[PDB]
Amino acid sequence: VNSFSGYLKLTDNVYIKNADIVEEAKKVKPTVVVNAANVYLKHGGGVAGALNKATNNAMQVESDDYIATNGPLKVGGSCVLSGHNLAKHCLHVVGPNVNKGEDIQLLKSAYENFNQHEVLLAPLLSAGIFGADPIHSLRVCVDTVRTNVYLAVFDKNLYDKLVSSFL
Ligand SMILES: O=C(NCc1c(C(=O)O)[nH]c2ccccc12)c1ccc2[nH]cnc2c1
Repeated sequence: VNSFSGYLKLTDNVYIKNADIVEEAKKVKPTVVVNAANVYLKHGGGVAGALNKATNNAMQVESDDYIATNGPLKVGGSCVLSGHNLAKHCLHVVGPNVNKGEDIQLLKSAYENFNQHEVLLAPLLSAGIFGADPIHSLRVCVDTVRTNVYLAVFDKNLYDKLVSSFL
């Protein structure tokens, strides 16, 4: 038993809700919140900009130190950093950005990072400003992640299309 509320159960291990991941993160304090990161951990917009703002820019400060030490992530890769006031940990995961021409097949590799964590609150990778089809992203998520994933979908209209079209 865990503290996530109001989710619709899609599969054995995947759950979905219409929620603001920032507000869901502040209420659950999950062990892991997933950020929709880029390779530079520059948290300017989308989910990353929203999570970072909610940390009063502490996520960005920590991220800049991480990059200065380690260099950029790989597309499809991840790193674990602090969750600040939102979670114990933040798993920064880089899905491919279609608006940069990145190979969509890397979306499966990105979701594989979730399997290193028993339970996660997460957005749909490569959705939103990353330019992928969220329905495709949901299918890859379901077919790749084996751990328990609670997907927060900000847009109510999108949440309805994802549910109604889910196979
Ligand atoms: O961009 C936001 N959500 C869209 C999105 C999804 C999704 O919802 O499936 N997946 C993504 C992956 C990368 C980038 C963006 C997305 C977002 C979320 C909460 C906010 N709170 C204030 N602004 C906000 C913006």
